[PDB]
Amino acid sequence: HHWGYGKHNGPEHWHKDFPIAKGERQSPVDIDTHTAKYDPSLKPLSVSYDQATSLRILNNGHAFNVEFDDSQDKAVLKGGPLDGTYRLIQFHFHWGSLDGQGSAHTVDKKKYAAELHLVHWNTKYGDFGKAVQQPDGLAVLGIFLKVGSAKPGLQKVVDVLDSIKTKGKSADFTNFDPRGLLPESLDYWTYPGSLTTPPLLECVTWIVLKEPISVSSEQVLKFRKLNFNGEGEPEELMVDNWRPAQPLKNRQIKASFK
Ligand SMILES: [Zn+2]
Repeated sequence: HHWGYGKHNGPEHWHKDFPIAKGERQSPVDIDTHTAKYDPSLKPLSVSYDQATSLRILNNGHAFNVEFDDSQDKAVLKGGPLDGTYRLIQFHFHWGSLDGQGSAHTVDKKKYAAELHLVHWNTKYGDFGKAVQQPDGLAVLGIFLKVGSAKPGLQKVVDVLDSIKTKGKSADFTNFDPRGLLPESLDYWTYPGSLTTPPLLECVTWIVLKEPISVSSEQVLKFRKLNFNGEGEPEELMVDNWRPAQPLKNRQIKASFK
């Protein structure tokens, strides 16, 4: 029927509604660290989030999105493998039912507890909906989360979850600073790919940071308390909302470091 993460509508089924699921530049992938090519021509990333304006947090039935005002160049990504400026539109996570799984990307087959996606769209295309139709329309920064110490900067997000527990719910979420979610180092791997959830459009330049951030066990526990279902529908915990690794096919993963 309609896509999700269960046994009957899970990733294995998406191709029937989204044929691009078996495309040539699908994501996520396993990052083989000994095959990735160091490319010294890649520039350091440039993250400009000082003027970021968060607006709202929404449970869309597959994850929770924090949305930003993208009507101007307030929170932008540039540099790295990118040509042009990409504006931040939303961030969201992928996580597991257990600490040993949850990330979309894997590193030498290692799965992390979660993966943060900061989604950016290429301003040359004028709006997000036009950008998804272009091979270089989106830039997604991916950050792995491992369970260890708490991440102070994530607590504001953890605390509002109770208020968007079910699908369709939203809450005002102003003045959140996404800079509190970055690791210390901006070293990354990059490859051409796609969105990891339907519509799976192949319009993404992935920028995967090498350094994971730490979250506490309690923090991740609160994610697992969200629901996939809408209010007054049988309870389905929002867990394991990650697509498994796809074939690399004819692609090369470049590294910004050695
Ligand atoms: Zn994602």
